[PDB]
Amino acid sequence: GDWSFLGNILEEVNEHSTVIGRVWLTVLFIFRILILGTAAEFVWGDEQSDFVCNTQQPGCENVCYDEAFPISHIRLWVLQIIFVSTPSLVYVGHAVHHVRMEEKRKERRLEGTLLRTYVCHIIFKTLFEVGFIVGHYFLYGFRILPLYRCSRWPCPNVVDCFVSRPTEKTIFILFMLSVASVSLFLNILEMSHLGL
Amino acid sequence: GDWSFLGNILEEVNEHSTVIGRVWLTVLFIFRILILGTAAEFVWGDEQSDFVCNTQQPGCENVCYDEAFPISHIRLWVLQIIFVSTPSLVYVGHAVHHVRMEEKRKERRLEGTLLRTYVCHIIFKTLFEVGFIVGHYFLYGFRILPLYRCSRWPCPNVVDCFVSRPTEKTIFILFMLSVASVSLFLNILEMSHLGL
Repeated sequence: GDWSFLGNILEEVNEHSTVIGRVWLTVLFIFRILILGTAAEFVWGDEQSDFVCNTQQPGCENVCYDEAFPISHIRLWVLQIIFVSTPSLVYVGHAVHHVRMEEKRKERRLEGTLLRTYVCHIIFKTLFEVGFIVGHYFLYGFRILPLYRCSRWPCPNVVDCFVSRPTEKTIFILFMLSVASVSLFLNILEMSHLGL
Repeated sequence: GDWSFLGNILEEVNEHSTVIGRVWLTVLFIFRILILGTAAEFVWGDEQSDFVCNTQQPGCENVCYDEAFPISHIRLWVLQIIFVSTPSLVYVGHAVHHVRMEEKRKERRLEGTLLRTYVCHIIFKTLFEVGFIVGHYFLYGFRILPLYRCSRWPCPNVVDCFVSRPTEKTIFILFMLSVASVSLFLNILEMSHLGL
């Protein structure tokens, strides 16, 4: 996973953001992207290969892994990162559009419409963070148990399947939840600081 | 299985029985013992070796075969044969005891106490036949289905196990039931013929 493109564009908008937005962005780079690439990706690497079911039924392990894990937590966190970063991109686009307009108009900072855009970007970041948190909760909760019982066809009756590294995965699930909540708190502080 | 001993003793009591008792004994030799040794024993030969369960759990097939088949039908029919033959042995013992007494008393047929003994032997044969029929019914019924579902420990949840030769076994179960019922009818005819 090469995050160079997103990185370069978000460090562009480091220069154009509040101090609390610079903290938010540093958190995104260090506690989410870096963790994902240096730790979480390896934890989930053998998610299906080490998933085992007590059965001689061909196909059962496939369908039971798929039912237990409709989308891997790591893919969900990738999507979360991209969607929470998208409003920053929108804002920096608006800002650069104004810089190029000012240059052109001459040929021919957080005030006015850039403030409304910044506040909206904060709002959307907050809502997307909340949405991904809630979705994670309803999909998986915040704990992976070792045992998963499966009755999906072709599995005969109910079969016992065993998850890879449930405890390490639980630790990283809770870590990512905490990081997301810190991000939410930072966004709240941004709104308060702007208001006051 | 060597039935020579029992055979010789029951062909001793061929000579001392009614015509209907000679028919009963011929039925015992031909339709029960001979069938058991020339046919049924081979049908049940691979009862556990070809019994298969859809599981990777060590021990499960053992406990599931044992729960499905607490006692093989062939062992049950062996016991049935011996118990229904036992009263004939008692009667012939009484008769030979009287023959040896008469010989001794000289040194020094179905009348009197031999009639009471013969009738009692018929009664006990009837009751044992009925008891084994009823026991067979309650234990297994009169049909072996291919699928047996098992939840005995160590089996995880419910496992699907598959029986060897369920249809051939059902055919022989019904055949042996019919032969037993014919034997019952013969005993009833014996009692009627003696009464009339």
